[PDB]
Amino acid sequence: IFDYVIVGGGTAGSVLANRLSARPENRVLLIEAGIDTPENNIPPEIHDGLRPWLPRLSGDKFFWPNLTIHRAAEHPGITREPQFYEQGRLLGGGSSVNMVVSNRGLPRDYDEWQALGADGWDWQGVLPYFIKTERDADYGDDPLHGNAGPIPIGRVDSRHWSDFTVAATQALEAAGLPNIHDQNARFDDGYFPPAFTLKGEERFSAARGYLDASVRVRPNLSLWTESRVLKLLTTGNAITGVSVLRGRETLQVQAREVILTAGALQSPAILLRTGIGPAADLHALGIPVLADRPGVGRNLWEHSSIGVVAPLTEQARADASTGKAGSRHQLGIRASSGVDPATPSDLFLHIGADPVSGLASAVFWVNKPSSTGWLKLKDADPFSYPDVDFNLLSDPRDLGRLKAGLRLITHYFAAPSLAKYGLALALSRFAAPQPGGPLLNDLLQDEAALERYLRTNVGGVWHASGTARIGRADDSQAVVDKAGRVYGVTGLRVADASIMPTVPTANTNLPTLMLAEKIADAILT
Ligand SMILES: Cc1cc2nc3c(=O)[nH]c(=O)nc-3n(C[C@H](O)[C@H](O)[C@H](O)COP(=O)(O)OP(=O)(O)OC[C@H]3O[C@@H](n4cnc5c(N)ncnc54)[C@H](O)[C@@H]3O)c2cc1C
Repeated sequence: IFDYVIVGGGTAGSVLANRLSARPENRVLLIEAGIDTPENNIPPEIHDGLRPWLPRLSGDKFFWPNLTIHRAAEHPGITREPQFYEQGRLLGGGSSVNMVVSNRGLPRDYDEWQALGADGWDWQGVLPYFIKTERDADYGDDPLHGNAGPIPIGRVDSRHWSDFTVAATQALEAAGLPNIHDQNARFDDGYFPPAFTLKGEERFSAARGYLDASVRVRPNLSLWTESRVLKLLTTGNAITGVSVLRGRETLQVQAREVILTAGALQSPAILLRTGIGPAADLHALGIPVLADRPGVGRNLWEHSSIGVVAPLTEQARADASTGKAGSRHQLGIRASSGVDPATPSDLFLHIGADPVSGLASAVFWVNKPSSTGWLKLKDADPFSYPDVDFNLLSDPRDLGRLKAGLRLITHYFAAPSLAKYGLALALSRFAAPQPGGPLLNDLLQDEAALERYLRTNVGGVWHASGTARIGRADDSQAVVDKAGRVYGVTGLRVADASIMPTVPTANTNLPTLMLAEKIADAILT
């Protein structure tokens, strides 16, 4: 019998499989529905870390195919369609397909988690784990940093910036923003070279970091790839194993404990199908209720995104071409919208220039939002995706933050060092920026039209989280405890980005690494 079966070999599942199997007495099985990414055969599209958007132009090869979601909250006089939502389907999960940025968020984010009932998940309690996971090439020996972890983090040298990037920075300086240098150990508004994870020009996923050749040869670790868990197996209120599809064949496998690291949209769907969720919803689908847990699939967080682009004039294109650090991430900006004094640093913006598409861009998202959505089952079938409604801009403060970020962009590009380029900025969808949205100067004059545009075209940033949240032991809406144990049943944990009580002011991969490090420690202790 396996001591632990870990469902989903993504960012969190890779950490857990590594940490739990470091103890030889623990017989660990890691099960991953997608392909392996062993060192001698990382797909080229995955391996190219300088072009980390490439997986998304390779169709659906590396994702859960035809996984669609509803995005913006339903709203009169706006029609919404299902949208494809990339989620990694291969060893490494999101770390194998993502944009390679590695950032922590802010102390306030984690202190809030503890305030919301996740004891020991305050900044003091998560920082050790952010240290453990990393080797920071720039600041590794400094306080608040690690120099020995499996995941490298570094930044481009400021002095390698293109002349266009420098112009952007002079605009931000005219706004009183500093260069903060290290977004992972300095927490006020400003701009910085983004911290990212690469091994030279190669992507370095959690599978390369935690499931390396030596870990893989541990006799107590088993790795099943191209193997899909369909159901959790139960004995009374105890989870006691899994059913696994391998090609055409189904296998039943016993487990002393199952740990779900199947991703924020899929871990809660598995809970629902097991009978762990809102009792009336489960009754409705004829699923016997093991535990009436109304929070399962609720509390769905994301970061709400939009873009602004402009054709590069000659001077912008020339200036954009002088960077000495290639197509690495150059510039990030942490800013405050002013919409709610409770949420400083609630916007993340990037300003940059791409000779290839011919576009300058200012893309941004609400990094500390107010809106949450939910997911529920469509039916009881193991092959169904859940019905997902991110419900973006349900809370009007998030609309307000989008408008503010657009006004900020206006302000920055009116500064002389950006104004000299004579760019004509226009709105765009965030995910694949392109022509077709209205001029920024024009839309801002039309508040009705501006709101309609945003409700129509608001995007996410693939930061789905919170659908199986940590919460207090008496909290009817909480799903797991401080060590990931699912309330109402035994033998079952969740240990992925599902468990976040709120999304941090951060891209979610590094917070995911951290929380999986922390949960592994709790298990082991
Ligand atoms: C396109 C994209 C770009 C992003 N950009 C960044 C970025 O630049 N920086 C950043 O910090 N974050 C960003 N993120 C987010 C980040 O990568 C994820 O938040 C993180 O990977 C979540 O980790 P996880 O372990 O919760 O889920 P995942 O890494 O998604 O892992 C879940 C794993 O479970 C497997 N699985 C699911 N169901 C089953 C089943 N039934 N049986 C077996 N296996 C199963 C999946 O195939 C997958 O490998 C990005 C995400 C995407 C998709």
